[PDB]
Amino acid sequence: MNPPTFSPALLVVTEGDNATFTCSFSNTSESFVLNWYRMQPDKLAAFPEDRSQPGQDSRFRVTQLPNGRDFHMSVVRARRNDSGTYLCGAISLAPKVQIKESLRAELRVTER
Ligand SMILES: [Cl-]
Ligand SMILES: [Cl-]
Repeated sequence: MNPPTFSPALLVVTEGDNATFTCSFSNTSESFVLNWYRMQPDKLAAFPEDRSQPGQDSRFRVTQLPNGRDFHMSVVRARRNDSGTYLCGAISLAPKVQIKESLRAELRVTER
């Protein structure tokens, strides 16, 4: 498995705006999960949507775009406190279980 890429490296938005990173990942034929983390990593959202646990309400979304390779990692109503660094991590579920991380990207949320 190849690592995913995560862009843009720096995203600056105003508080109250949405913010969207793009994770790009070229899969093999094997099952995978793509996690979005805020960086100890904190998992914000995943693709596919997790069906092993009950649904959760969230400002964070991961969506696979129709080209399959790109994924939007979005925050709604960004707050000053959302400023920080983030990454996406691909987990191969076969033939070997492994995680490969993108480089980090920074979100800067500026005052209104
Ligand atoms: Cl990257
Ligand atoms: Cl899904």
